[PDB]
Amino acid sequence: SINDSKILSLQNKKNALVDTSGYNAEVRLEGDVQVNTIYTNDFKLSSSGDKIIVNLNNNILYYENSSVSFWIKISKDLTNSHNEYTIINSIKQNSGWKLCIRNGNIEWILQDINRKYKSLIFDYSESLSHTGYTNKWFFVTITNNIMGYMKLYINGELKQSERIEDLDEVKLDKTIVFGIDENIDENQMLWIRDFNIFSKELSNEDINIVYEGQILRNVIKDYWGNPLKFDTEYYMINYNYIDRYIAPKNNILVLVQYSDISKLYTKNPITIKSAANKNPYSRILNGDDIMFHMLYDSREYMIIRDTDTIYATQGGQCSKNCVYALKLQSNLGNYGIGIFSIKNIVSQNKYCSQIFSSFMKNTMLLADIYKPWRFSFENAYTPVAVTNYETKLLSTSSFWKFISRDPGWVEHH
Repeated sequence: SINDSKILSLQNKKNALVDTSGYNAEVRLEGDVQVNTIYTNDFKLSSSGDKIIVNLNNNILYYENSSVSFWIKISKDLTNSHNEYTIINSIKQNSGWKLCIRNGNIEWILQDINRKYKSLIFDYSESLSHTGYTNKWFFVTITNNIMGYMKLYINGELKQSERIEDLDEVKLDKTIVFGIDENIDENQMLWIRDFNIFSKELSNEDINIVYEGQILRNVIKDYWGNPLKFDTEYYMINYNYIDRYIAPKNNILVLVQYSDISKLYTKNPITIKSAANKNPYSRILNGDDIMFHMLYDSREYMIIRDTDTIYATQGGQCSKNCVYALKLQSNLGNYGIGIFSIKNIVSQNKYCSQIFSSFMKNTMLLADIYKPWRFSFENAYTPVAVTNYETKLLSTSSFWKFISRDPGWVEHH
């Protein structure tokens, strides 16, 4: 087993954050550590100055090879900063390792007894780009072999390698301190989940097993990689149009550019309702049947597929390549024409999903420029349900994301 080599595994059991490896590390929480808030084995490090202090059974340290794995999610606030922040500290008497954030990079440092160090560095920010990892969960794995290399993997893919043969002795520290410096800036925060240390250098194959197990392939994700939830506000976007929001216009839905180009939190968020009597606020899972609701001008509506296609000459007679616009309906209920299934994009761990309808004909939701009003030449960016979608299953136009208001991404506070 991969887990046979775990010498530390921080997990939430019976409500507390403990070591479950079998080695019984001391695990002490200080200040405002929120644990188990997004994912079971998560914890939050903020400018509260909260800390987690781990003390290993020293005998574990009786040095050739190791791996450290965990997921991390770093606020926009912290990411945008040019400064360096130590996040996990295991250096004492000059030597050990640490994990830092610096200028939108994550950095792993290994330091010898002369204070000489080597590092692995990855630019997760990419200038706060929407295609980068700012405030998104990503999976980190660092492997070390003291006679060779240390290697940095992100989401199961090797990114960087560093020779460490020039280092002299490293004296490992039985203490590991998680946390950043206290600060008045309340929006500086990050989260870690599933923190593990292994006494071997994990192979690429084993790293990918850990990654796929911990990503929770069952669970649809929001834009940040949190679990998607029922009854929760999201700015629903098509992959191709992150700067557009959903609006009703002349009895259909269209995608309109938000006035401030720089903002993720736009207008008209939707909520997702279970068609299958699932628990309130519960996680949305691959294959779930759902409805979309929208509060608009002080009235609650559900989204439904149009009965007839966008092309008037087709009437009710379309058989192939049928394209249906969407509209709002104020009558709320489990109407089949407004029930959709949400699925994960097969073999893609992207924080996106596809949405299908099985009402009368099999359709898939996508966005593109159409003439969506039956009796009009006018163009619009339009979310539509289309038939015969086999050749579109890999098109980014078929991918949807759901942006929640998340404390790691603050806009006009």
